[PDB]
Amino acid sequence: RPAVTVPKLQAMREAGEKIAMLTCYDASFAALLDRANVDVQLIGDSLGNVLQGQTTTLPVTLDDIAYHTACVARAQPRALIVADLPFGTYGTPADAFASAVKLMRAGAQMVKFEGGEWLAETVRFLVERAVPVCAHVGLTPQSTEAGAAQLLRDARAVEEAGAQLIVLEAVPTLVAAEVTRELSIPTIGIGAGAECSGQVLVLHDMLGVFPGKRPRFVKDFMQGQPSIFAAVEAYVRAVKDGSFPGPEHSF
Amino acid sequence: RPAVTVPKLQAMREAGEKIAMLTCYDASFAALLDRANVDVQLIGDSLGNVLQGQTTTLPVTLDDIAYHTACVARAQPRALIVADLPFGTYGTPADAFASAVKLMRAGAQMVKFEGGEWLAETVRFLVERAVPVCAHVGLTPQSVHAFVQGKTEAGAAQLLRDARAVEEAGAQLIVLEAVPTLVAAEVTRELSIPTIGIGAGAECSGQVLVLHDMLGVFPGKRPRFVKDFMQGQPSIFAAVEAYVRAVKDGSFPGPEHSF
Amino acid sequence: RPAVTVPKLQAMREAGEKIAMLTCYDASFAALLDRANVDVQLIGDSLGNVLQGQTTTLPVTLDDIAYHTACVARAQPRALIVADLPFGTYGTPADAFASAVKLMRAGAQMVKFEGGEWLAETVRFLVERAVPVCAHVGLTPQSVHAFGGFKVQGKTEAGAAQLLRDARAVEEAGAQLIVLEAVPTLVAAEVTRELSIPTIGIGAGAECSGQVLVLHDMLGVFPGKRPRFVKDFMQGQPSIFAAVEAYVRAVKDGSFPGPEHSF
Amino acid sequence: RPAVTVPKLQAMREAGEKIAMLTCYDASFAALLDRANVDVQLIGDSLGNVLQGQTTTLPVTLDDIAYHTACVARAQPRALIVADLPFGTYGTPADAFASAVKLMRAGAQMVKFEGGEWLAETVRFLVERAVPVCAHVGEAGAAQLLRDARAVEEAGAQLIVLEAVPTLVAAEVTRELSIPTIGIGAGAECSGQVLVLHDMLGVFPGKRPRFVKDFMQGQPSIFAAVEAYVRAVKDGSFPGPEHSF
Amino acid sequence: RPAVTVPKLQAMREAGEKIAMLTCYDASFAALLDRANVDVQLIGDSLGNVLQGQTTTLPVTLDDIAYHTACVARAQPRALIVADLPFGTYGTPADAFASAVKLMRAGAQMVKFEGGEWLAETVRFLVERAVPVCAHVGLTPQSVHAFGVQGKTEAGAAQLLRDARAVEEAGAQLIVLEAVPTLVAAEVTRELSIPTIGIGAGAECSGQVLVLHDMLGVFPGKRPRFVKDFMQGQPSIFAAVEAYVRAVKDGSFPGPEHSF
Amino acid sequence: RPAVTVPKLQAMREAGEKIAMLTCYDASFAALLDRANVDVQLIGDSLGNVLQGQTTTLPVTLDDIAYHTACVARAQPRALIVADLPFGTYGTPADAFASAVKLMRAGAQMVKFEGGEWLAETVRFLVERAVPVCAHVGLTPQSVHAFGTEAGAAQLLRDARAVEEAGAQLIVLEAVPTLVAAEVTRELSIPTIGIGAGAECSGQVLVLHDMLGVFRPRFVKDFMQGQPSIFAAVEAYVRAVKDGSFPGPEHSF
Amino acid sequence: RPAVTVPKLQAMREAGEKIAMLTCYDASFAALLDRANVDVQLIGDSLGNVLQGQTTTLPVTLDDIAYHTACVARAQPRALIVADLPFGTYGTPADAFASAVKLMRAGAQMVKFEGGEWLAETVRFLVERAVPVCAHVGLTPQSVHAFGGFKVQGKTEAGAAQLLRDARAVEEAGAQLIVLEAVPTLVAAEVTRELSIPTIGIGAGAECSGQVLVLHDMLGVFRPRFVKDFMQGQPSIFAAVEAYVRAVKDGSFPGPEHSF
Amino acid sequence: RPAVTVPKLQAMREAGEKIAMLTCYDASFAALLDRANVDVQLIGDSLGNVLQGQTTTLPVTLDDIAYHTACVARAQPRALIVADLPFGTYGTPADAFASAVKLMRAGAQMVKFEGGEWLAETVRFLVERAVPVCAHVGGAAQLLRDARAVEEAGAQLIVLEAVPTLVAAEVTRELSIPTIGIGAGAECSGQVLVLHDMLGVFPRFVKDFMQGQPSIFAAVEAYVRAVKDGSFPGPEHSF
Ligand SMILES: [Cl-]
Repeated sequence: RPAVTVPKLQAMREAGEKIAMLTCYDASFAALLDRANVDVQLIGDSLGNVLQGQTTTLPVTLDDIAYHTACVARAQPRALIVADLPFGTYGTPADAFASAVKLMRAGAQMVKFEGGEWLAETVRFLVERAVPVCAHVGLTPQSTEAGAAQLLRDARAVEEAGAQLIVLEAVPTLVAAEVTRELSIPTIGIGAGAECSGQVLVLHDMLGVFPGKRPRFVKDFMQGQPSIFAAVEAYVRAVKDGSFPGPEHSF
Repeated sequence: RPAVTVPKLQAMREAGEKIAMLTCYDASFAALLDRANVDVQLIGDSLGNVLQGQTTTLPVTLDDIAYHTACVARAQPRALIVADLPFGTYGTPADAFASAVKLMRAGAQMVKFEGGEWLAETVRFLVERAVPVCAHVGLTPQSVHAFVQGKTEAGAAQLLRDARAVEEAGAQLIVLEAVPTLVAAEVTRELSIPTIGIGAGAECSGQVLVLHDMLGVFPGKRPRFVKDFMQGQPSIFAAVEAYVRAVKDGSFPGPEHSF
Repeated sequence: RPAVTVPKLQAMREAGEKIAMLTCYDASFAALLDRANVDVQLIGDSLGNVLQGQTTTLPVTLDDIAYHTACVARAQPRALIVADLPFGTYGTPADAFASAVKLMRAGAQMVKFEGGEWLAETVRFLVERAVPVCAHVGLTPQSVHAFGGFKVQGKTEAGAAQLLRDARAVEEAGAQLIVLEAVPTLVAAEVTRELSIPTIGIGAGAECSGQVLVLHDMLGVFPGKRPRFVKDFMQGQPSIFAAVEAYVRAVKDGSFPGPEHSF
Repeated sequence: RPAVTVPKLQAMREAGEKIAMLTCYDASFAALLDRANVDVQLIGDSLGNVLQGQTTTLPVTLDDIAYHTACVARAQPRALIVADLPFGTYGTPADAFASAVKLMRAGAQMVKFEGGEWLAETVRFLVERAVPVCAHVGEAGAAQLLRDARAVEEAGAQLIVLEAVPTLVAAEVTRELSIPTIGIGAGAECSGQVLVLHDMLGVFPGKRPRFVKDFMQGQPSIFAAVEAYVRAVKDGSFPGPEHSF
Repeated sequence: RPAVTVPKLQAMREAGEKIAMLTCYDASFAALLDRANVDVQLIGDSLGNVLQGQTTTLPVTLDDIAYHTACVARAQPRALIVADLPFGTYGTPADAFASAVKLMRAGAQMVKFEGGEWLAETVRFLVERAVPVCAHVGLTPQSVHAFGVQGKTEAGAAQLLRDARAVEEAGAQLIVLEAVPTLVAAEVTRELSIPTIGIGAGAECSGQVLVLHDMLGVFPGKRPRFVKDFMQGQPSIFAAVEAYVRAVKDGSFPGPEHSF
Repeated sequence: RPAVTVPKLQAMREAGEKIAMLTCYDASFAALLDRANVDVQLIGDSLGNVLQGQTTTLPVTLDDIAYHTACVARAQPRALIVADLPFGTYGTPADAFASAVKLMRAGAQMVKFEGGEWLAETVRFLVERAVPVCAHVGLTPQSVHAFGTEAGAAQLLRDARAVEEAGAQLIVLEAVPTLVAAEVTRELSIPTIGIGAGAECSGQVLVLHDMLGVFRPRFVKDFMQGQPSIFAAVEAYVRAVKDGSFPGPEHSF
Repeated sequence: RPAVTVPKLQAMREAGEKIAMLTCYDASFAALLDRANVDVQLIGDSLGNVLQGQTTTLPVTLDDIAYHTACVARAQPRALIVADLPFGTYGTPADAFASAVKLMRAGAQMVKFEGGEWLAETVRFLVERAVPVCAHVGLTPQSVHAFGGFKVQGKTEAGAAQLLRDARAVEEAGAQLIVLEAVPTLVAAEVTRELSIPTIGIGAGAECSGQVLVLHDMLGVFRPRFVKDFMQGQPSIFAAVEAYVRAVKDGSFPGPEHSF
Repeated sequence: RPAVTVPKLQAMREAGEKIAMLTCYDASFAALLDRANVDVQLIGDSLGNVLQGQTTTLPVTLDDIAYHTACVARAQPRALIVADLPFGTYGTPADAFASAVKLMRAGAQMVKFEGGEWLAETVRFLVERAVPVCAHVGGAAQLLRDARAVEEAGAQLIVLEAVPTLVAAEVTRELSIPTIGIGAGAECSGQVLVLHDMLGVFPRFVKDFMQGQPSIFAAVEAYVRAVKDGSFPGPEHSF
């Protein structure tokens, strides 16, 4: 299969093919996810929790993201490689650009950063300078009718500024549905219901690595499968046939 | 011959003498290309692919360009030395200037950087500060993840707008990359500065290729816009000679190298 | 359970309880392995292959090991945390000491480094300064270019004798643990018999005091034909936790490695 | 083919298969030389002349070698990758080791450094620590050359370059040693040969260097030129008498 | 208990539950204060005096605050962790942001910095970028050499209220009032929506703060008027801290004798 | 009172006045401890546990010790200021010397480092270059992972004699049976300072936070219990060391 | 006596008590000057000449001033400690602020920097961020190569007029103290009348709120016209400094022979 | 007058002309001391006390000495310029050499460092490499062994600090190089004091030469004259 490109994600939205995204932080899983036809691999600041064992993502540095990005990129996966700009690394457009350049030099093909309409200038600046941008709105880990209105304004503003992808995190299913309808770019949900152009989960969550209470947004795709590969395939398959997320995984 | 200067390239355009440009990244090829009367040598971020074995040009740093620039410069070629500002090094006019200064200290006589009309302020800033600028429009390889250009009527119109804008801001040379031949003819006719084509057809003031491509150092299918000038020549020198002469007599690029 | 210590490993040898060791490079797997009662977690330079996607372990830096060490240590596992000194970081006793100190500040409780008899002074120097040392003899993967690939070691009487000499030397110098890598089962058996410290085998057969595998190997992460000495414990198991428990159980009941995993 | 290893070179010497070595400093040539079955690629301090345009190799730094080493290694050639420790970077065994480590982290599989008998401790130190070593050397002069070669072999060098040595003196060194010898301006009685890439592609002005043949002249491609070199080394036709010391 | 959050402090104000804040600079005291149910722990530049033995807070660096912040954070207290941006580290909004990010990476959950209405741009900049801000008005100790009690005139009190409204409007979610007449602090508290935290500002604030070593009685001779030694006669250091928390919440501290 | 000096400690041993030592890491407590007439204040790598909240002392750096040293020293206490060389900072005599210099520039008057007979060359090197040295034998907490008798007692006495002969002017005995500590003290001429070593030492040390009850370890007493203030707790410690009532048998092996 | 503060200097002008200032660069002289009740100690870039032996003050760095400031501060004098921002360190307001912060961390309580009305924005920026500012007009020695040497300033009608405009602008921007250097006596008298903040003269005559000299000059270690050697004939260095302080306060120094 | 050199000090000893040494840390005092014909100016770690206000000399760094050395040197005094290697900067012969080089690049003409016969190797190493050395010592039997060892190793000057007078006299008689006393009595080849001490800006070893002179220059001249006529130090200034 060909490499997954940013324009390919748009074409998938138009065709109604749901986008399967997962976080990924190393070369062995990059290769495995690619065998399972994961569309987008995300070097996310979630590594602060799942790899570094910190209570929050705030300690994660730009150099941390660059290191795991280089690891994933060395596998040369066909999937689109997206990397987060961590909290504190995009406070001005020039800082955002320097941060993005570092990660793209390391192998990222698009960068993701959290925030609403205030980011519009930053998004425009990056896109103008050939950095593809994934926006991220809703519950943004680095941080009702009125809340839904502001979410929609945020999402429109970052789309208008040039973002070609957007993550919607912890949003009521009906609100996520409206945002998806109103935008032209693909939306990627986590805890946003099934009316999005695609889905994302943290790798370790969907392999059931945790102990005790599973987060509401997550399904353990490993339990009962014959291999880790089959678990990732089952996730991709369930995203694409519309069965994940189910009603029980909503906000 | 005398050193090739930026005014010399302009005079060549006025006189109908086509400009022969090639990428070059070391002192041995700098000397050989100069022996062959190449007019302009380009230390390009193409070295990310051809020298470093990377899949894209994104990893190439300013320090990388400065190193290869110094190598070429130490040969003291008569050709004009142009160096690329790599992606990420010209995001603001002050950053662009600092980047260009580093390369000019190392021996570049002109800097090249990719982008359309948005660059006008950056071009103006550099030119005002005595940095000669080569613009680069069409397919700009640093934009590979954001992305032949100008196939649409609107696409062609914007390319013309981009070329006019960077010329107006003070660019004294412009590369046209992967443009339909008829669109490139229009751009060339409408500008006053010399145009340098790669995959832009023959209606440009001159031509550029990647050195290694035109020496046939690639396996399998050659890129459409390249000719292997090495095949059938007695020497590497004669291959570069053959490229220079074919650019100048108008025989390269042929219709088969053009979109 | 209480924390696994270096003296606990010695007690386990004396009691015939096999030691279960696995590589580990992050906090999530540190926690999971500890739930499964893995005895020792190794921040190994194997991360160069399995995490970084390099063809050999040679590009792995001291800072790389320190980073993954800190991640594992943050989980505060009961398992003993061992970290490799990567290639080029222990060329003199002083350099080895500075390298070990950095990793122990990051949370390692013992350091491991590759080489035979010539390492005696270095081992002595570290042990004297309270750095616990795990030796590593046989196929030492940082010597890949000296060996001309990943070849089984000790296949001849002279190669077997040197391996014994190496093991004896590093033990006498004060190593409290030793890995035997890619050695014929009968050769590993004799080294285990002759030493007093616990031996930990990888591709060394079952007559060692314990066993180690690379985490990703035993989770079956890789496609195609795997090297003989590895076993995928994920197949047939309902969870990643269950796979790791199965590894621990098989090491301790003596069923892993089997003859099919041994040279 | 499988990867060329240090033990493979030794097996080739015993089989009488001559070893073809060439300098190489970038990924495009790394790939082309591999296609042509070059056995060993050398990131050599010759780059100071042929790439950097310096009059001597003295200005070449460790960082320079590491850069071009990384470029070659990124092509993942089957050929053995050898990199020079430049002058000034192996003055003590500890310094030599740190230098070799930097280059092996960057992708080198063996390091090469110039000098005679006095290097024995340095060679032993590196080899003990799993750094493979290529030595480089070249009536009383002949005796000392043979003493240098024996000393570095004894210390653990697994390959040795003989540069600018009378043919019959090189023949004696090759007979006396067990490890493979690699000649440049040392005649044909060596286990193999090395040239600077640019020299053998005819990229020089005017008169060829004495030890060098232009293998490009008359060939249809640069590939064919490197293929002709490899074939000529292996059938014993290069070097000829005109290429002697 | 659950972690104390910024929204929790707002809910406390609206419920009338007084907020107990105390300075803290290390892991043993972080744990002890948390056992005593201190609501907010402050890594304050007061450490320049009480830990470093300097005559003022001006020598305290951003790295000093980051170090003590990391020590407190490693204890993982439920209390909200607030850290000071020291004088000189927030002179422009970009600088203030860079400083705050360093402290939040080290474990701070909110940053505090001193100044009046001129800080409004700076506060807005940080809050928009997800840095929670505690303001600090009145006697701001980094301003010691500019000043040589703040709000003793009608003009002074008016400016204090303008300062407080400005930083609240800009997005500060907490504010310290230091060395303010009791009736003036009461007016500020009434006019603001966010919780006010007093030191030498009387009892009509949403909460109180003291320097740890002051309330543990660590210092000889006449102590400042607005401090009480909660340790004297206590069975343990823990009990002293518990007593402070209870006194704040039941309205026993500060007394009129601690107030101007 | 006059400043407490290394010779003063030796004179105290010979006079039978027990030496009261406590850890201290900041200026406020430096002043309070001085008001209570603590003889010696130790900027110890124990701060890794008590201040930094780490599970062991291994993460504590030379720069960490230097920072706390400067804090104590700025209070200008009369007590002798001793600072630890942390694990990893004294692996060669030259490294040990460089480390000690940095701490003495910051205000330390003597340095302490852990280990036995092997340290003799290091101690000599430092003492010859005018660095006063406190040795530390028995349970050396930097050896936590290495550690996880007639011969043990014999080696400890050998260790103590060796570091004294090399020039150490003070020695900490940690986690040693009371009768074995008694023998070491009798055999040495320099003052011994016990922690979990019983009462037959020339003096005693505890970690400040332990004796203030801010966490109970066997050899520790909470001196805050039953006292009216933090000052009174420190006073009570100094008095009980000096009248020989601490440590008690319940604090000893 | 209590510490001398910036507000205390303002009070002194209003009471008619002349302010005695002297340069000082080390702890021994800091203590001695304090014994003699010097009001203000200046760590001045004059150290480039008197300590470093340079021909001008241009080579003096911010780090140089910070070193000598720390030396003076360690003596803990009651006098106010003022430190110069050297030429090149206050070219933008943010640069001036960073420079001031470094010196205040080191123990300076007020900073001094040279220039006229163009500094207004810089002064405002510093004062707003709680940095106290002493202005310096007249002969500003860092401008030596602009002026073509150490020339008296204010000789022409236009020179004097600009000096007065400069003094007003910097006071209006928030300077709390101002040095007048090498100005005709009548011109300085007019500046002093027109300002409300204290003026401190050097070669500016007696009609200022106070005086400054370089320490080494007034100790007779060198005479320039506006200097008096207060050592010659006294029994000790202490007595010389005491005589200077007394003469400034009784209005007998500077005399007409020291004035332009 | 001509510049004072290391061999000049030796000539002065042979002639019985007492050597007047004073600490100095800046250009203004360097010039004044020179006017008063001070023979040797010492950039000493005493600056930790008298300039930096520290309780001890331990915080003084090599860079601190190099700074004040440059200041003194820029005055280009005729006096020999000697600079201290601080505690901690001469722990090995290689470290001592690197530290001395830094100071000599900054203008020192000789370096001084404290310690007994253990310094012999270090002294020899520096002297071999053209670094002039002033030793510094301060029990009696070992003191002589210390002084002899550093002289044999090549030191060309030595400071004797806090030494009983009759013991200093014996050390001076046994050595060939000049001895410089502070608290060591008058039977040395010369004397040193800290500048601020002898100007009365504050010790048993010290005389305030300022009180009752008409200028600072006159005070320094009085010091120089009293060292040279043998009236300083008096018995009241002894160990
Ligand atoms: Cl480079």
